[PDB]
Amino acid sequence: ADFFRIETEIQRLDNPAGILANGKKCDFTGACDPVVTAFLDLESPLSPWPGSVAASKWKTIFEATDQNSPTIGRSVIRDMCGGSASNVNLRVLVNDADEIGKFSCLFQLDARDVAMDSLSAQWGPSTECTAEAQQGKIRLFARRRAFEIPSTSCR
Ligand SMILES: [Mn+2]
Ligand SMILES: [Mn+2]
Repeated sequence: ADFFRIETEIQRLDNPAGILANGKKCDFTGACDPVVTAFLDLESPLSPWPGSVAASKWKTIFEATDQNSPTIGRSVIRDMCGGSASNVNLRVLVNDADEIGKFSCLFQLDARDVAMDSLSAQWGPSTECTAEAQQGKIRLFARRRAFEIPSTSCR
């Protein structure tokens, strides 16, 4: 499988205390205003956060006002073209619209994981991402799928 697509879904953020990574409240009369930026790290997945590419260069995928624990439902897509990758890491930053949490959902990419095609690429299990701070207090969940694509479709 020398040409394949990785899609990772940031499923949901849970912040019952409505706090920041520094542990104070996002909003003292309201809830967090979470802004989600993310990036699927193929080149330095086993390195410390942020990995290969700096957070400030990531695309904004989800936004919300006064929802500590929003459902997200949004994908980050990456393609491995012309060779093999053994894992990938969905690096996520969450800010209060100010750091809520830096997360890392590392994902194996063994042969098991990359389906022969898109229709046969079932989502894998929901996985909790690793946070820099507030482990278990501010949680982020995400799942992966991967499937072979034709080379002319690989970005
Ligand atoms: Mn797709
Ligand atoms: Mn707010």
